[PDB]
Amino acid sequence: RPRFSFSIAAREGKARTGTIEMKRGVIRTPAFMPVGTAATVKALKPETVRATGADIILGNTYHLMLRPGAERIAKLGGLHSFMGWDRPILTDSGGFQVMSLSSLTKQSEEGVTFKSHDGSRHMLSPERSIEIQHLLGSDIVMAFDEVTPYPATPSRAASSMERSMRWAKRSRDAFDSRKEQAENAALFGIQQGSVFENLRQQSADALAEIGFDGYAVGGLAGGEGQDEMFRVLDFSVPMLPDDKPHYLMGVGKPDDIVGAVERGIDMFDCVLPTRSGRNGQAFTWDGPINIRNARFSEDLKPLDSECHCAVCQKWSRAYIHHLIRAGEILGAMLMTEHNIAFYQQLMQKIRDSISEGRFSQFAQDFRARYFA
Amino acid sequence: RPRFSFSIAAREGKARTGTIEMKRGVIRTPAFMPVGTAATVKALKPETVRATGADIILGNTYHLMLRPGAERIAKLGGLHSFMGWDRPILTDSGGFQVMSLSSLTKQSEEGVTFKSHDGSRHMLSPERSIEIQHLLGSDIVMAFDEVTPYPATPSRAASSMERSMRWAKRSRDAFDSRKEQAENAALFGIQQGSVFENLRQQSADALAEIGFDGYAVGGLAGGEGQDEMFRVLDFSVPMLPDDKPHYLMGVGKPDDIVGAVERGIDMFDCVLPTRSGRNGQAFTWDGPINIRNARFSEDLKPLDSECHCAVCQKWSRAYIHHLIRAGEILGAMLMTEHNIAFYQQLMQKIRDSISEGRFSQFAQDFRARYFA
Ligand SMILES: [Zn+2]
Ligand SMILES: [Zn+2]
Repeated sequence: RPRFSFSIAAREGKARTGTIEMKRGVIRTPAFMPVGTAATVKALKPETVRATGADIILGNTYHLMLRPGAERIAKLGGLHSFMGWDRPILTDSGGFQVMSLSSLTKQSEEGVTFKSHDGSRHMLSPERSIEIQHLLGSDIVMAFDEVTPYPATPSRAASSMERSMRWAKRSRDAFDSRKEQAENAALFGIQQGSVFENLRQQSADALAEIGFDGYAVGGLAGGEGQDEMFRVLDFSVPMLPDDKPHYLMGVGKPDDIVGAVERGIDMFDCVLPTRSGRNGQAFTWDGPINIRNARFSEDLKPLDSECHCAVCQKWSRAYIHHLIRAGEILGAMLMTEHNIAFYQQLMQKIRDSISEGRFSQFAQDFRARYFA
Repeated sequence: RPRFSFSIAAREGKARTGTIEMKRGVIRTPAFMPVGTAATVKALKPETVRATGADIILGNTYHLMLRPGAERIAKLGGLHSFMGWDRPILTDSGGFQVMSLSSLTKQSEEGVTFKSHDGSRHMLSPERSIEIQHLLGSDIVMAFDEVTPYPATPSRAASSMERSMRWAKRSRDAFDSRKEQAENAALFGIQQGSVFENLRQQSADALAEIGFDGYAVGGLAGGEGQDEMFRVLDFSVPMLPDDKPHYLMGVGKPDDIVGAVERGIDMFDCVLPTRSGRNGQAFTWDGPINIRNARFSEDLKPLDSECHCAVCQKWSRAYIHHLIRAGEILGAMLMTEHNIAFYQQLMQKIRDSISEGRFSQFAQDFRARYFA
């Protein structure tokens, strides 16, 4: 396999299905990436993550740089070796969690300094973020950008997008200057601009001029609501280069994924299925359920009637109800495995339906049942 | 397979190795039984418990009767079906945890009434305990006894042992009157008498007159220290019928197990490897380690150099150190799997060494290294 190659096998409207080939493996798109925080997908061995159908996982740079430390992970042989996942890993830049979780935050054109949420002092910059992602041994490296809050005024969205594009060029140059990283990993840029079409366009043009292996739509899933998110995707995704993957960062709920694929998105991540699995929320084709509800206490059916996962093969709603109510670790294990398996089955249905030219019908059928 | 048959294949001094055959499976002795509290061996799927080598698990009646409830479990098809473990299960009587965890405790010759640790009111008696164990679908049912605290005066140890023997007869009669239980499960009696040889003898004689499928040594591992425990086993175990299994309740540390087998014990349980696994304590042939210690932060070796478990095949001390320090669920999963696998490897070495007439040498070699 090559360092990076994205092939599109089939299309339907704006939707695409295909493959990303990388040295560590093939990624089927559209793809869902389970989130590994601190070098673990919560409550799952890597073999179980793979058994659910995942081709790639996401690792959080911020958490890793705090515990166990990026230099330490590099000394120990890299993130893949450390956690026992040998397939591709996409790392985020660390910037988002600096803003959402850290304490200091002195921001500047150079980057950000901050206090860990033991109050030790740390720094991130385009250069240091790219370096940390190298030390982790990331396969897909995210450019370091500045968070644009929602809502944002046009002036502030513009200023922040402009800074992010300067940081995208610095990220590109840092990545390219490190021969081992340039030859073995891929680099994605992040489109900014809040909800403003003109700023989204300027951002896409700047990122395409620099040139990346893939393009994320940043700044969404931050409070805006689905209608607004879809409205922004409607004009934003077509601005990105068609022949590279489009990654919607932090999305999301099953219905958000379906609509985003309808709008040209190829890659997804979110904590939702893992975090909400822990935590009683289980996804089903008839919509989510909360397994803690008393109505499930004697329900012998599996979490979902059709799901092919090992949890649905082997245990009842009644048992999982009991485990989650009792605070048992096995409850978190089982809920997380089922929810990430459900997400992968959703992605497989999306891929097959695009391949077969019946994705619009699938989306309609999916929604009719999920919201019945 | 029969309802119950204990065969002794080989002996060395007081030590024995053999098999218990029951309808749901064969148990190799000496046996270690991982403890399932509330219908789960903490942080492990039943398939993983089996992969470590366990032939039988213990279920805690007290916890089960509170959550999810014994009648509910029976409605749902029994404990085996509910939790997904199809091999034998030994249930305790519930009495111990009434004393250690519950709030009310009004004790009488009839039994005990108590408040749950939501303050709902419950009762246990020989008859109700046997009934609850039936409703759970237990394969090995423990007679309901009275807890003798350590230390105990001779008068109080005698009074309590005498009550326990009256309750042993009531347990026997309750079990025998329920045809389905009598035909499919086994019943063990519990020897009492604190540290007093004469009381231990009276207790053994009373239990043998009633007649049980197996005999537990109760009332130890309660604060007495290893020398005293071994001193009591020295005279107590030979009092029990030789041709039935001898079960030392609540023991214990690897060295306690080796010495107890030297003294004629065939069956063991304890929370130690699971609870202490969570929790940073890992067993090794060179003695226990605490994986949280900073000295392990960059240690690429497995938990134990010889252990054949999947954790030692796949992950380093450094990774598990990180997970436990970070409070990650996967840390509990990995530590628990390794510790229960270590216990099963200990039992296998004990069985093979007795079978080969070299158990005394094994015990000496084991101690020399474990305490080096
Ligand atoms: Zn499932
Ligand atoms: Zn091991």
